[PDB]
Amino acid sequence: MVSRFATCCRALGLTVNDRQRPADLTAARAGFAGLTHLAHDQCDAWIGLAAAGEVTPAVVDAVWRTVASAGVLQREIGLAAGELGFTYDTGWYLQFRATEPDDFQLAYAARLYEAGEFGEADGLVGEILARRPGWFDARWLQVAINHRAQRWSDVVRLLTPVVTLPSLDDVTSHAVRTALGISLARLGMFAPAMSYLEDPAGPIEVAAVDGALAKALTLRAQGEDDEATEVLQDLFATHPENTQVEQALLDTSFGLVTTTSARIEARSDPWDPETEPSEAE
Repeated sequence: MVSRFATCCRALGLTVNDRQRPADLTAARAGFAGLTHLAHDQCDAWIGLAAAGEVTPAVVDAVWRTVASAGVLQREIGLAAGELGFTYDTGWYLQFRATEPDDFQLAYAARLYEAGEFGEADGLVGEILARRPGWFDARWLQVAINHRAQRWSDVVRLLTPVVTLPSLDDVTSHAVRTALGISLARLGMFAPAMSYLEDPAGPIEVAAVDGALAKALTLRAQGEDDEATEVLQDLFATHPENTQVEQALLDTSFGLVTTTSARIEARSDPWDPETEPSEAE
């Protein structure tokens, strides 16, 4: 098992026992996959498979399931901490690197909320934030959970003290400002939204697209129809296969559906937008 693990790690391009080779991620994926049949309960085999690029719900599930043994094989082969890790999607703009149990916990929380298990997700992230309240990754995971549940007021509340933090990098800043802009617009707070969305460009392509779309829909809500159209045309010309952008551009009466904090708070199930009363109700 240990020899196989070392060999699979070397296929990732990691130095092991002072030997290194060029990475072959196709081979690393197949290698670690096979190793999960031998060592089904070894977290490091699953971490390796994810590290090689197979970051599926099944793999994230398995990493979590086997988390007791995180780092056991790593230590057997003498890998320094942080060398073996994988990239996981938060579900909103950002991808994070996972190397430690708490990262695995967040990746699993991401998996859970995407699968509709919002309460379990929120509980796992909250557990972390009780210990690590300043840890950006966990703060963002909470925001992403609330986003998927369409809890716009929570997103704004949570991001209010984040958007002013010093030493946020350009990527993080772009995600935060885009998320806060969108969420404000979803609360009908259009002029506030525009403070963030007026220039939606940034390093995260998907955030630049969402930011521009929300910018257009915000302008439309403010009666700036021709400006909205220009925004949407510029956006559609650069993203001609984007059917969401197409919908908004072709139907000049399509608007952003908005709500309020009070309506959100009145849900009978906090995680289910279907239980949210409409403006009429």
